[PDB]
Amino acid sequence: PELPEVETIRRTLLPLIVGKTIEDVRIFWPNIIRHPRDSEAFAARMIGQTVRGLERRGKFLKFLLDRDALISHLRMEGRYAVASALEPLEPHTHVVFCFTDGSELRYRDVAKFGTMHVYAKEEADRRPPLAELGPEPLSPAFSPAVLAERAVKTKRSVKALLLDCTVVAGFGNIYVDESLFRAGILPGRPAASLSSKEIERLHEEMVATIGEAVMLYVYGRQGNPCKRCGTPIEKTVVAGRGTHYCPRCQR
DNA sequence: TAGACCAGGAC
DNA sequence: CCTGGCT
Ligand SMILES: [Zn+2]
Repeated sequence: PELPEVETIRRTLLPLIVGKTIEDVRIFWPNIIRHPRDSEAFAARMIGQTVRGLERRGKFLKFLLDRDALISHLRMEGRYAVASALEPLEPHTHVVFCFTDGSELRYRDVAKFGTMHVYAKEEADRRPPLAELGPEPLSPAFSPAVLAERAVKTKRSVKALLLDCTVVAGFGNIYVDESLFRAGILPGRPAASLSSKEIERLHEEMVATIGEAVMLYVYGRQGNPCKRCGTPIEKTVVAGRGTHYCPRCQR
């Protein structure tokens, strides 16, 4: 899931678990548990805690309990559902939190790429995987000034800058390409080559793009006509990822 | 800072 | 070979 989807999950999952008390935690693929390393410790510490909240940080979900925070990354295929303890589990269910009311929070992940870290709440933000995460794209903390300051300090591409989680939190490939298109900037441009007016336009489109999705011009459209100028959208490789852009609209 | 690395299986 | 985030 991308940031906007994770936010949707955060928003809808919360009412379904808030105020529920954990009675058991069952783990069927321990490698998903990253901290504590020992999955039995992970399971033992959660038992008895009540769910008090659910926040999002980039693409990470942060379940807030009484004493601990559970940091969860879905990666590709991770998904959460709330259902009855009386019904059979669906396939690829790897972690289940059982509540005292007979309902369960189930984690499914065909890829088994997702991760879970538990820490005392007060230290979750200074530990992996949250420790170095950049500001929320939709928050005041992520401003043109902040982007500009990171821009003029690096030699790498503007796309690579935007994909850097330390620069801005959870800005996916899709939204990087779309935002660059809307800002009229080639993904291959050196971040330092961007003008004050460009970084400002980029910031504005970043916020608008992710903001609209939370509440496609180029991504996956290669071969197809640009929606603004009719030029065939191109796809190459930039900073490891597939990169989509209009050779005419973007400079 | 550029890749390499890696979670696990898919075709 | 697909993909976000240690050498
Ligand atoms: Zn165009």
